Amino acid sequence: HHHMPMYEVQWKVVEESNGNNYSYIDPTQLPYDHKWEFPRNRLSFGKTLGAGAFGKVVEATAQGLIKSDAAMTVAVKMLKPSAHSTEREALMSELKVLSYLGNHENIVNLLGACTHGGPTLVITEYCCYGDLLNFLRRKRDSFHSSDTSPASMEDDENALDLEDLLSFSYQVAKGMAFLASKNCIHRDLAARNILLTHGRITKICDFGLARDIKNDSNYVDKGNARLPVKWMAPESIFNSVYTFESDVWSYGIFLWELFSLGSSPYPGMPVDSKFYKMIKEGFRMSSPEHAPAEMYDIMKTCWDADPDKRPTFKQIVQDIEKQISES
Ligand SMILES: FC(F)(F)c1ccc(CNc2ccc(Cc3c[nH]c4ncc(Cl)cc34)cn2)cn1
Repeated sequence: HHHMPMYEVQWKVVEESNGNNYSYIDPTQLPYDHKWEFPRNRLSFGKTLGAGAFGKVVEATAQGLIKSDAAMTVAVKMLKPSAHSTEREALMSELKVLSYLGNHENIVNLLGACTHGGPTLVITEYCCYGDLLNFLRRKRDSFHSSDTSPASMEDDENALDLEDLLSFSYQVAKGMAFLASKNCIHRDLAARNILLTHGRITKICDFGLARDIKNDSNYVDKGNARLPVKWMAPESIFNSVYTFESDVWSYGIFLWELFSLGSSPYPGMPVDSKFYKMIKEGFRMSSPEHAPAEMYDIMKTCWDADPDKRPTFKQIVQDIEKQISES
């Protein structure tokens, strides 16, 4: 019998509880709208896009999904036959939360599902550049400064510049604002959980069971879970408190990764009792090299120990939209 926090960090929808508190919704209670049902036969599977112990995501072709006589590339999340009922429930619950959330430009969107007969298939948008973290890392050496000739890079047209990084930061804040408006808390926001598509649109996601979490050292064995500690707010680490404001903390850590072009957070600071002490005492990362001062300012406010002093995603969107206008 699996403890699911060992295998993924589940997003949560919250509902108003007593007084000013929120409580988690049990996602198995959410409805699955059968308008999403899509014939299993009209799918043709290609390469695997990610896999963990019990789940995988694989690229596929779907016949007639969006237009009656047209095919389109999609990504399909599904479980391996060795999965347990606890994973099969988690995947249906993920489908129910997707059916509840609706559609947004900056999330990986639900396109359809196969829920009768064999395994649950969750059909979502395919993003051809893959995860943003790997993209930033392979694009790292070709990042180009403002007033520099295009002739110095080979693929200057495919290179990375500050305009891209500000754009990615803006689109992720917009996706997170959407999530928060549906009372959704992601709980595992990070560049590894953001995809990049045609036109360089970023889409938030979570590989979840399709990630080999035991071999991703960004997840630390803490209690009986595997937790992305370096991305988490202190209240989540120490009191297991997850709110819209803890997502903002993670967004600040994402910004640091983004403007460091995929560097790993808190270098020279392995997760141990020393790490936890320094975070409590107010240690915070310095500005990434390519981060403009105003983006580093957002980062610092994202990391306020007092959750009420952190920006909301709605405010962050306003801030970054203005920074983009002014340049
Ligand atoms: F809305 C959000 F909160 F952002 C959200 C959306 C979806 C999910 C979980 N659903 C999924 C499903 C598949 C994937 C992986 C994936 C897809 N399209 C892709 N295109 C390319 C590649 Cl290489 C990987 C993928 C990630 N998350 C979690 N959170």
